[PDB]
Amino acid sequence: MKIKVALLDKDKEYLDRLTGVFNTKYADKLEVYSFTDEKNAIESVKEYRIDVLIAEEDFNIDKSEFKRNCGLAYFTGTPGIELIKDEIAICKYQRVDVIFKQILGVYSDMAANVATISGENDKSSVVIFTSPCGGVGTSTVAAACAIAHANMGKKVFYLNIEQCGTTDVFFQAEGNATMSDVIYSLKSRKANLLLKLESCIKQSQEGVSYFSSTKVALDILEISYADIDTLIGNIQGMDNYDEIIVDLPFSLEIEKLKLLSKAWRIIVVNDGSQLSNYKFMRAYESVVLLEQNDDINIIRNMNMIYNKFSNKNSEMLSNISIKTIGGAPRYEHATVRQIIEALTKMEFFEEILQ
Amino acid sequence: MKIKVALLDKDKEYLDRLTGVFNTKYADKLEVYSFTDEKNAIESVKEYRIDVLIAEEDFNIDKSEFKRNCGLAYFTGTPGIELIKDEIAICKYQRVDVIFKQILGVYSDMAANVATISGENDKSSVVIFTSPCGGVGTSTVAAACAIAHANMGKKVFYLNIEQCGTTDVFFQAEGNATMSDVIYSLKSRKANLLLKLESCIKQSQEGVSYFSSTKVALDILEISYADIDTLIGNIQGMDNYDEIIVDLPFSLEIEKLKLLSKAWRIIVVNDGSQLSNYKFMRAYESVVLLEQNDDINIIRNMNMIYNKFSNKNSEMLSNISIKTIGGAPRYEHATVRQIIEALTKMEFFEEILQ
Ligand SMILES: Nc1ncnc2c1ncn2[C@@H]1O[C@H](COP(=O)(O)OP(=O)(O)OP(=O)(O)O)[C@@H](O)[C@H]1O
Ligand SMILES: Nc1ncnc2c1ncn2[C@@H]1O[C@H](COP(=O)(O)OP(=O)(O)OP(=O)(O)O)[C@@H](O)[C@H]1O
Ligand SMILES: [Cl-]
Ligand SMILES: [Cl-]
Ligand SMILES: [Mg+2]
Ligand SMILES: [Mg+2]
Repeated sequence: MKIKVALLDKDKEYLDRLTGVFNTKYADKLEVYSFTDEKNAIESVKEYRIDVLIAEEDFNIDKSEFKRNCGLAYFTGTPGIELIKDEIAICKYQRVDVIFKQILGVYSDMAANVATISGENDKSSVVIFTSPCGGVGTSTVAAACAIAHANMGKKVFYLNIEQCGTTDVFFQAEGNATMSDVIYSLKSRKANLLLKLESCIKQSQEGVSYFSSTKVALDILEISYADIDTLIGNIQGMDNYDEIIVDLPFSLEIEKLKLLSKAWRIIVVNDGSQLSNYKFMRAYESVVLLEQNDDINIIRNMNMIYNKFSNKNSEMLSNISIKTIGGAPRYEHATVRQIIEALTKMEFFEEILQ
Repeated sequence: MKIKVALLDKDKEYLDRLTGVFNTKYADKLEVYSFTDEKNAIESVKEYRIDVLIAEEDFNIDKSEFKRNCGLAYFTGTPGIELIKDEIAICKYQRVDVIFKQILGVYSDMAANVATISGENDKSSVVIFTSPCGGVGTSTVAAACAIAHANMGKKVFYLNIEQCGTTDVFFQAEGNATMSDVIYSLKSRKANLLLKLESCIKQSQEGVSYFSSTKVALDILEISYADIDTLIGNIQGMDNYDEIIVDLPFSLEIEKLKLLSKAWRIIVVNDGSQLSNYKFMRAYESVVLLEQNDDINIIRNMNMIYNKFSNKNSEMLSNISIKTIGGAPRYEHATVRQIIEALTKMEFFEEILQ
């Protein structure tokens, strides 16, 4: 899929010069149409399905008239100017290769702004850990899984969307960028989104990629459901990760469940206690009822891990339609560090990959 | 504070008959004004600060013109009719005592519709259990506290507002009314609110009053913040309970924190683990920032209970402005029943009362 580019200028010599170079030297990557009339350019966007329009800076382009996902940039003769009328400024007289790369940027930005979670086989798997059973170790098991899969050679991204999430207890890395910066970038309708997001990525000692915790916990209240969807879509859009592991607080809100339903697999953690088992089946019963909604399908994508399971005091749930893939005991007098180390040796984490 | 009542009818004989009886035999409880003109009656509501207007059924009263919290009912000659134009129907020719009691009902309904949590000394104390530390035993400790206080002779109401709340594990009672009925009554702009709410009340074997869990967990998603405030206000409005114990899921949402700030005391539960301690201080830091809002004051009303505290593995937080009132250990191989029994003997539950 080549990028279709429209060029709008009164300098025909310039238009011919670019379209001539682009439709020969870059004909494998681009397909370029040129215009001297604004009305012809705008209606051609819709008709030819153009992905990037670049207009000369004196034009005032209303991008609502495109009637299509299509990026906008302005050509200029003025150096040192990053934006013109809120869009990327492209210097006419730099090297064509540099113009080309700016066009790719404008295309990328436009794609990144409407990214959404994908189930295509060439995108990262999205695995969401969640549980209605408090303190059963869901976050620890998710972190352990990320490490376990990193240990096997997977390129793993770890995303923690809890208000009081403990990302920084589990993973450490140099750098001052946090999830707060990620959120800011997603909310500012601003350019270079995907590069900004990539600059916030840290990498743990064991090779797990992640964003460190927001500077203060209340920051995460700023992220919407649309935003999480766009963020995960954008992480898949980076074409680097095998797997995205998301630690998501469980609840029965319809929008939470629609997000959950976009997971390739849902892993639920449970300790098999009386209150845990009861809580889970309370969740299960209402999920089933809510699966009457077209956009909600959850139970068929869930697998269960028992964690902190007492031989003497816990009991697995029977007669439910959720496969148990594994169990871990309750480690006595253990630190977080120790528990995670013990967990990463659990063979059942491989089952999440297949 | 006597109820001020306005009567609107074209039958002056009838108006005189009632106002004569009411302003003599019921002059201690009521203060009654009568009208034959609609405009005089309506403007008198605002001016005299009338609490209940009763108009003859042929009148069409627009209660938005009252410009005041004031109940509306209709006088009728027709038996077997509960409502007229959406309001309580009052039979003219039943006993005056029965008319009186209907007026009290209309007044009560009107008060119940705008009930809100009170901090007055003659209303039930509102004690909210909440915690950002998952699975530390917050709900168990709240139930244990309710039982402990019942055991001392307190009239205790227990309210559980978790989606997957475990009320029915902790308390059992005969009856088919659940919290679902409570929610329905609060949402239907309908009469006898306080009597409807009272009909849903069950009483545990140990004397704790409560509403059993919603029929399905998703029902509780229907209750708003305004609704919880009105419900608790209405439970205080019943003038029966010393204390209302509320199990409320913690979060940093402003509306959650405004509700929390109406508590007379907030009890936070923590196990002193590394992840628990970390989560709490993440919450604390953002609460402090959010206390810049006028309607949020939380930290100064909090006390901490350590539950499941390991001598070997837990540590209390130092250098914080939250008083620890007590601690409980982690009971080994214990059922819910056993844990609660052991907890109700904790002397520190008395400190919640003083
Ligand atoms: N297998 C295990 N053995 C012993 N302790 C464990 C085990 N797994 C987790 N824990 C401990 O259980 C506690 C809860 O862990 P974690 O914070 O991951 O649970 P959660 O279910 O994610 O909690 P929340 O409900 O707050 O999300 C921590 O103290 C953690 O160290
Ligand atoms: N003092 C105790 N000793 C041993 N186990 C306990 C103790 N208190 C609570 N528990 C157990 O801890 C688990 C969590 O209890 P509970 O459901 O009350 O926690 P919670 O903090 O309310 O959970 P959630 O985070 O889901 O609200 C249950 O298995 C309960 O039996
Ligand atoms: Cl055991
Ligand atoms: Cl110990
Ligand atoms: Mg967690
Ligand atoms: Mg709880």
